[PDB]
Amino acid sequence: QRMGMVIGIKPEHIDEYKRLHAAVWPAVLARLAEAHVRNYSIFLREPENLLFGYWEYHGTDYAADMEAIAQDPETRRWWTFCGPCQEPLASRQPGEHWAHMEEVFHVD
Amino acid sequence: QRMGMVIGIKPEHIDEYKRLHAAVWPAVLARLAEAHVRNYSIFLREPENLLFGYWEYHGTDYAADMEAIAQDPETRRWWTFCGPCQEPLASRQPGEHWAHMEEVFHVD
Ligand SMILES: C[C@@H]1O[C@@H](O)[C@@H](O)[C@H](O)[C@@H]1O
Ligand SMILES: C[C@@H]1O[C@@H](O)[C@@H](O)[C@H](O)[C@@H]1O
Repeated sequence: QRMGMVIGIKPEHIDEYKRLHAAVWPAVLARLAEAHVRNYSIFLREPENLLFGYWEYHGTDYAADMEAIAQDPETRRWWTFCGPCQEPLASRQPGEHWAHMEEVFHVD
Repeated sequence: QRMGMVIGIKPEHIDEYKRLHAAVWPAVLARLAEAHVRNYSIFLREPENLLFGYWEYHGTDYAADMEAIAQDPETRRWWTFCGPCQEPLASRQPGEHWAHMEEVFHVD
């Protein structure tokens, strides 16, 4: 199961966001691996100031594993650093931070 | 070597683009596999009307393998169908159709 997601970034915080992601906290990464998230990349587009996340989810209840992460206190502290850098899409659903995208094509 | 890329889509052509990609021409996929492109997905975001492509490139000279594809006669015919659906970013470099993104994070 593949997922693509999208969020805005504030241009004045792009360097800070890159610095943070050069050394993502081990507790954050372990909590992501425990929720069955693998092969996870984030891409940046300037000048449109968009972040594209891609990951492969090997779990069996996505909505639960995501709420697991959402309450990990170390991940919530990490989000106090990343969040201010980001600009959630005005068009997202209630409850979304990153906005989900629809897969329209895959080839192995 | 992971790569992320982005292009616009015209909302009036979204259904046609999805239909085309439900059965991508076998010659197009063969030329992509022979250029060492693997694990290739395309995601769509409405309402921002953005397409996000992700692939993993196991080749040795990216700029050459991309040029090989760009001259394949069957791929150029295929692009006469996809292209009219797309809206290349006004901000892209000369020579780009899809605009490349910068990887800022990966975890396995
Ligand atoms: C490791 C990643 O770091 C930031 O980019 C967050 O927005 C993501 O939710 C994730 O925690
Ligand atoms: C298979 C893919 O199909 C369309 O989306 C094109 O824009 C891509 O370049 C690629 O050929």
